[PDB]
Amino acid sequence: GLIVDTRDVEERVHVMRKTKLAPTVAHGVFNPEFGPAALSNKDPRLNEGVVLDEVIFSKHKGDTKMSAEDKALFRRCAADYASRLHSVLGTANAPLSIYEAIKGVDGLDAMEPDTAPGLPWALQGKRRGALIDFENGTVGPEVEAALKLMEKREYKFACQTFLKDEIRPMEKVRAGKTRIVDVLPVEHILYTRMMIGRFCAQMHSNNGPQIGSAVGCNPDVDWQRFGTHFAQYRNVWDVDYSAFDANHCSDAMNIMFEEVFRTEFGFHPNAEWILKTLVNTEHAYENKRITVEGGMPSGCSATSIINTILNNIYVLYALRRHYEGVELDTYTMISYGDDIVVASDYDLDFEALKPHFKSLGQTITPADKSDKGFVLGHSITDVTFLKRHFHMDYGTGFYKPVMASKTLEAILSFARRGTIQEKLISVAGLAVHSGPDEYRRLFEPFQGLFEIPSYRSLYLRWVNAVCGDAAALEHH
RNA sequence: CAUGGGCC
RNA sequence: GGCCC
Ligand SMILES: [Mg+2]
Repeated sequence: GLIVDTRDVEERVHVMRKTKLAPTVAHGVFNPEFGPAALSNKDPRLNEGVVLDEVIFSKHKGDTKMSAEDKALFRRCAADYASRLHSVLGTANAPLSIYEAIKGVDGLDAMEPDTAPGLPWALQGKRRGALIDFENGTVGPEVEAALKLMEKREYKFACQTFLKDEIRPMEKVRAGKTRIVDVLPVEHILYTRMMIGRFCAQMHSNNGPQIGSAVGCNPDVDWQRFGTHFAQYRNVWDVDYSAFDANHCSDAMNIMFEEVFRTEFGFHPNAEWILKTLVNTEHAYENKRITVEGGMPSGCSATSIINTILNNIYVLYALRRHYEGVELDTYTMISYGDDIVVASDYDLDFEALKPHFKSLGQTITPADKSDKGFVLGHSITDVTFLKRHFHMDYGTGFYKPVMASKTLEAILSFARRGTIQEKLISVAGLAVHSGPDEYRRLFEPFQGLFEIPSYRSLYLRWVNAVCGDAAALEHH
């Protein structure tokens, strides 16, 4: 987005801190090129002479404006896509009762219990439950107050900026390119889950190539459902986006919301409103009060769906912007946020699509750095979706999510205070697809120190997951 | 025990 | 809690 003004206020949101991620016994054995994100602008690991505050807000390269012509084209690609979407899901998007918006419904889980309630609840020393009954299903004073403020759209707000304490590649670590989270006020998140919470639930339960959404899938079983699909087309593309979230032009955002959340589809007149507020946002990074126009507050309710939807419309908008008579069924794709996998028998030319995407402020590049230029012929067994490859299991000829050993070496090398054992269990199910060998090697440094799930146990579990029949039938 | 949403 | 976005 475009930073209109960087003013300095009196208040100051304290975010500075250290990482809770401590090295593990695996570190000294692997020494991965990954490490905790620089949470301090004075961190020695940072290149001598790099303002952490400078990089954090360098993602905003401006809010690309669109010509009425392209706006009409986008509006059509939006209304068109919105047709296929709302067709499958349906038009039962009635406001989710405050109760349902808390406890969650079929598909939509429940609002996190003890998480940053955002502002101004954070400047008054209060927790999430200190304003809402996460045990019951209702809210209190503050909520009901703003709840009535949004009911009349009189409501206004701000976003609290946090430094996502995670593990990242040492290169971007020294580059002070630590990722940040835009924590919005809990009240907002609750209202959004009421306005379109119904919608999201339906999308989650219908993830797939049809609606081009992977939000709600289970890489363990859906990989087999997806793999076959893309391994059916001629060309498979794995596009990448540079600051996908922060580069959503206002015109593309407002048109999308106005097209995908109309009242004719059953949405509440405030569903479109509540979302449009996400355009012009005001961040509160410590003592500074930065204002931005455009982009997406990576950390708001249904933030992934909004991105997934946009990503879907961009592909259609771009293709039509370069070709003629291009319909949805002209190609096939699936995405989870910025991540995306495109496929189409047609020998499309993404390389000549870059500018068309740029007309939206988005910059696409080939996943495979080699010969920076979208080529052709690539199969599903080459692309990487959700940090996972598409490989076949010699044991059952099934498709299974496989993560690069280096990525696994980064995960098993760090962990917070007292979580190793538990983490080993979780991550264990992820390395089961790396094969017996790689598996035993990934947890070798923990033998006798922790309980390591046998490759056997988890393998048989997966088999029953991907296809309950594939397992039982192997008894006859 | 930094967030929205998966998912396990 | 862990991973993914
Ligand atoms: Mg990709």
